Amino acid sequence: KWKLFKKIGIGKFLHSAKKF
Repeated sequence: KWKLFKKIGIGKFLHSAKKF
């Protein structure tokens, strides 16, 4: 019920922020 599936990348955005 939000911009999750339309932007699941946000969840993986912190997995990418963990690489930097």
